[PDB]
Amino acid sequence: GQQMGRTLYDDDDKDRWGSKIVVVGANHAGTACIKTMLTNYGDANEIVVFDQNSNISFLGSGMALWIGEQIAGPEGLFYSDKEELESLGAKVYMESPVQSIDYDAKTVTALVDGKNHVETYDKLIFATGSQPILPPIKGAEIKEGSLEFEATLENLQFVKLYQNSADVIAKLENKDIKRVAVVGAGYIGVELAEAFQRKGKEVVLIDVVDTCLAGYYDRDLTDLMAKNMEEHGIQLAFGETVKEVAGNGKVEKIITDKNEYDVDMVILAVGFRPNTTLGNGKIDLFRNGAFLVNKRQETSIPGVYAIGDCATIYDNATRDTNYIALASNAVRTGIVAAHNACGTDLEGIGVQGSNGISIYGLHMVSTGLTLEKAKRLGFDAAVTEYTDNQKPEFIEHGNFPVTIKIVYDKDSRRILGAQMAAREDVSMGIHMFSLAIQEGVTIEKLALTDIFFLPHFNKPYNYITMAALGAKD
Amino acid sequence: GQQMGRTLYDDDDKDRWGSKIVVVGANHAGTACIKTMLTNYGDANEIVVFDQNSNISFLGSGMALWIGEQIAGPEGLFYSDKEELESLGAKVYMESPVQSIDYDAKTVTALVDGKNHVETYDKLIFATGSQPILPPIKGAEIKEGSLEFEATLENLQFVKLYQNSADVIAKLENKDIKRVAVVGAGYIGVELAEAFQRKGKEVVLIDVVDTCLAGYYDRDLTDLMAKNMEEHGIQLAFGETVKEVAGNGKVEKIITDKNEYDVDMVILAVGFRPNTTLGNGKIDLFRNGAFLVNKRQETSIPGVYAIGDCATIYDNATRDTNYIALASNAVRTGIVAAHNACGTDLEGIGVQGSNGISIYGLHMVSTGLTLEKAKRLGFDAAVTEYTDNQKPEFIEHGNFPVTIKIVYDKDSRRILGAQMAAREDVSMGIHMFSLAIQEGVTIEKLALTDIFFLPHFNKPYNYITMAALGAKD
Ligand SMILES: Cc1cc2nc3c(=O)[nH]c(=O)nc-3n(C[C@H](O)[C@H](O)[C@H](O)COP(=O)(O)OP(=O)(O)OC[C@H]3O[C@@H](n4cnc5c(N)ncnc54)[C@H](O)[C@@H]3O)c2cc1C
Ligand SMILES: Cc1cc2nc3c(=O)[nH]c(=O)nc-3n(C[C@H](O)[C@H](O)[C@H](O)COP(=O)(O)OP(=O)(O)OC[C@H]3O[C@@H](n4cnc5c(N)ncnc54)[C@H](O)[C@@H]3O)c2cc1C
Repeated sequence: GQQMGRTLYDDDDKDRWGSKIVVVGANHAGTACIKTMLTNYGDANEIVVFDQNSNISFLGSGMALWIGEQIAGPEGLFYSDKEELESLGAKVYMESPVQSIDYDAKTVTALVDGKNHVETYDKLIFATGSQPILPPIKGAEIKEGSLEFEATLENLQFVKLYQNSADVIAKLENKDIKRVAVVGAGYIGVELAEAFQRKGKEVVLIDVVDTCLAGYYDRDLTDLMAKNMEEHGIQLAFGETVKEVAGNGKVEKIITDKNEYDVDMVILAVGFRPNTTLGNGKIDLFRNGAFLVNKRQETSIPGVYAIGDCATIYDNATRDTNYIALASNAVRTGIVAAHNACGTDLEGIGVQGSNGISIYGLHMVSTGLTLEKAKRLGFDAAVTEYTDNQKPEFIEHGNFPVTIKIVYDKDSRRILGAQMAAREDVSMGIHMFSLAIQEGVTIEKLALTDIFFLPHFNKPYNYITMAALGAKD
Repeated sequence: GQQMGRTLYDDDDKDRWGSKIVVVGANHAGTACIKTMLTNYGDANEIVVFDQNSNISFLGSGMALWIGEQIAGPEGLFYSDKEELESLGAKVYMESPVQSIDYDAKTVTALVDGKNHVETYDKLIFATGSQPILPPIKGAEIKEGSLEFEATLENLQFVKLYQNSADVIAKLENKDIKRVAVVGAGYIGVELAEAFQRKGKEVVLIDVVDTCLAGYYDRDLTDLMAKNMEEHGIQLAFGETVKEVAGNGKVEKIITDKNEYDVDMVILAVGFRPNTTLGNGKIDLFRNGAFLVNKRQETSIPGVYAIGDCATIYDNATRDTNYIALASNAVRTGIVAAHNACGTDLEGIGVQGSNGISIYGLHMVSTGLTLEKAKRLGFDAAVTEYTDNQKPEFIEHGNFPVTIKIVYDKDSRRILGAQMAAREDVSMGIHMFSLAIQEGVTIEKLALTDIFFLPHFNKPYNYITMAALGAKD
């Protein structure tokens, strides 16, 4: 598991009011925030929690691992629970949806055991996350009133909760499910494509765009990832807009503008949107509905905070407010918010959208902006790349080539992003680029950065130094 | 190999000066400097090189690899040579030791083919490196006039040149060599101890200090490494000062202030000191004798630079001038001196003493100051550490524990160093810390740094984040 004690920000409460803090949502962001408040300021504040689901902390990435038989079962895909939060001092109401907030009276109303439950608060923290987007596809609809995204058509699956994952695992126990279509080639769909193929199904990955992982890796790497999937039995249907999902009583065929595929199941991995309705317009929202928050995760309403996927985050690569739905950001915004609502002044430092993906032996990582996105967003970006073996050629075993791409602002010279891909795990190296971007390090300064040398680990003239020195523009 | 075109610093000679540039020494630092000058400013300058040895670019780290038989031979241990430098445009005199310098007439006097050769210069760049340290030990003497560190006593070996390595190898063909004594428990001595053990020799590792690797790791990790060596039969004799190496015509035993050992071969790996004799007292020196240089690698004599093992370097961990004999520094200082010497203003950024070591499957990396070293320097330091598995417990294979230590200043909160140990390669990780120290990142800021999450690579609450968040002091 993963549980600690007091963080290093924990400030001595001099003369601050003892606040009653209500948290809406106790998943990845909520749990992080709650535990931080309890393990750091304990009894000084009354923590009350509401979550409409029946479970919390389910690791989304566990869905593909489970389906792809990379792990025996669901055990371990949860790292905390109600009992764990109560043992730290929180009062937890599960399966209790908060349905309205009164910012003037400072109360929230939730549905506890079918009955309006009113709870007062001094500080309010929204950790309501997001929910999957239903695309305009004929035949794709959710059963009215469903709270677990259940499609009306049998075998049309959504991605979001543990229930959704178990649903698929169970259905897959049906020998009639031989062909699966995965809609959306972002990292979620890519992993699910591999997962289904690994389970032994026929998979067709469909996306309106011409390649996979378009928002995080440049064409060289996405092409590589696509080739990787193809060489494993996954059929690629890029550049196709899904029109309809048909069948008689269950999924039987998916129709795009360029083809028709016979399939026994369709998975929608098209993205999510923030759950901010409780705001009731009283709170400033980002263009996508996310609660707009400053670096202390505070909303436009004092004493009201938003964290995780229901709120924005500061992107150091673009140097603007942004929206990055990642468990990593959920944990940090939760930690930042916890300290502030408890009276400790703590400014967040922004994020770079660092991410990693591992598909059939191909390991990739990236952080910041790809060259294409940097340009599309108006930066005079350039990229410097290099492909070389990780270790000196004289090393007899465990060597392998690594490709690195360092994107930088030709103008200001600051690093805007980096990408790495290799057949072995070099993911630890992306951390340096995350920090580099956060700190505003230039491609020039980076080139001279002290990168150690040991033949067992790298080359004297390693690919990082070489890529940086090779910068042109 | 490891060659390239122009660096990103290559500045267009608006209206600069071309110079006659003489380089003394063409090994790691020299070759890096020479190639940078010739590759970026080609014909604008005239480059003459002098090196007293008969070969250059030999990677010292391969010595242990060679003896311990982890690699085929020494072939890939060279990455450049006389012909490559000359074909780049430099005049190269191999086996030509510069015996004196006239700073007034701006001439160097070398011994070329038994006769003196006077070369005039506009700019002088010292890359004379270092030579092995030889404390006063009875029976330990280098042959008079030997420029190859050949001991007068048969089987008393030094660790410096390719020839030294080739020598030991040849001597190991002598069935009589059964037990080896390694003097010096730094990384070189530890690596050689493993190498001789692998060759099936009986090894006794001797050091004045109570532990191995005292300069780069804290007692925890060094104790771990000690046990690692003992686990393979290496006898440790720490806390002992070698007083004499005895033998009737050849090494028969070595004696310390606490004991005596019967050995057949003795290797001295006590350390290195700068070769700055040519300074002739006209150039300011550092406490240890190294040419004292600034951020541009220039000595106290305008037009005269010094790089690599013969000069100092700026340490961002201590935030002061320091001496750190590493190839990584040789390379970077050489690149900076090249640009500056050729008219391109380029200020160096300093180094952190980043380093790595791999012995019997135990991989460790460190950068900056250890807690003990920080304190030995007067820093009010503290360390925050953590040990946990690399990935979630639910991961089937490839998981392993990692121990991380982060040393910081209790007052400024500035990060001073970091160490990592695991039985799987997490070396890429030390780079982020090396950059952190360079950029003066605080432990609080580091705790909030964007570290991605992907079950295949790490845990949501990874050990770096956890360690940082746990800064108690
Ligand atoms: C298949 C998949 C794979 C992923 N893989 C990775 C990965 O490998 N690495 C990574 O960093 N990220 C990954 N993510 C993203 C990560 O899971 C999300 O960023 C994270 O779950 C967001 O956490 P959150 O707490 O902000 O929101 P959510 O997970 O959306 O949780 C919000 C919580 O609040 C509750 N709630 C909402 N409204 C109310 C209400 N009105 N009243 C009471 N309770 C309410 C909900 O029940 C829920 O428990 C993945 C996501 C998916 C779907
Ligand atoms: C066994 C061993 C293992 C090592 N492992 C690592 C490691 O894994 N990682 C790492 O980063 N570093 C390592 N190092 C350190 C690294 O080798 C040195 O930091 C580096 O060699 C210094 O390069 P240099 O060019 O400054 O000096 P040197 O290598 O000392 O070379 C100086 C050159 O100048 C010439 N010269 C000297 N005086 C004169 C003169 N008067 N006239 C003409 N020519 C002259 C010499 O012949 C020589 O070629 C190791 C060293 C050893 C011995």
